Amino acid sequence: MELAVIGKSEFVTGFRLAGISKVYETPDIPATESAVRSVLEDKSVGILVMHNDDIGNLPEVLRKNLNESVQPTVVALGGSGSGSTSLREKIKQAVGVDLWK
Repeated sequence: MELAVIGKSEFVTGFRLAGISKVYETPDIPATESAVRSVLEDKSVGILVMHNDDIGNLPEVLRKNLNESVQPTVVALGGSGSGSTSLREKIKQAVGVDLWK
């Protein structure tokens, strides 16, 4: 298997040293499509790894599409990491309105 990564430039410069890790650089959200063209075929070659720091830009666009097209191993970095959530509640009694309705 090969090593495919999609992040910044400085990222590829680090791995390029050992030559044992192919990393890309997608500074712009639109330019990302460029690297995706080479990944569409290099996705089933080994392990893939991207950075949500650029992918997140396309939620309902990418995150949504890949959500079901996540065939290969797209290791996305970031996105969640370590955060929290929330909750809610109702009144219940409100249902009484459905009685008169």
